[PDB]
Amino acid sequence: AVNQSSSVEVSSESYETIFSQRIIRDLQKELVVGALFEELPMSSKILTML
Amino acid sequence: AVNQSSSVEVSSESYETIFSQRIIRDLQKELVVGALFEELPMSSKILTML
Repeated sequence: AVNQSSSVEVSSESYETIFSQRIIRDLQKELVVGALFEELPMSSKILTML
Repeated sequence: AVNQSSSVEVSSESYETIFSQRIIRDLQKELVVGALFEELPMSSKILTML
């Protein structure tokens, strides 16, 4: 961390730096089939019609 | 020259001409990368994030 290069004063070891807890986000698919098709509510397990 | 032609007799030596004290140049370049992306300020040698 503070190494590479540590010369000539304080060398110390490694973890000697502030870290950031913030996240970021890359790519995504845009959702085009999960919200485009009509919902049919039903109270059973199978629905039948002629 | 300055010694030719003597008008009519009396003439002066070389380096008798007044000039302009200022500095200038015809062109510079084009420059754009230094004012494009944001700056990220950082006190430490390095920074980590998840």
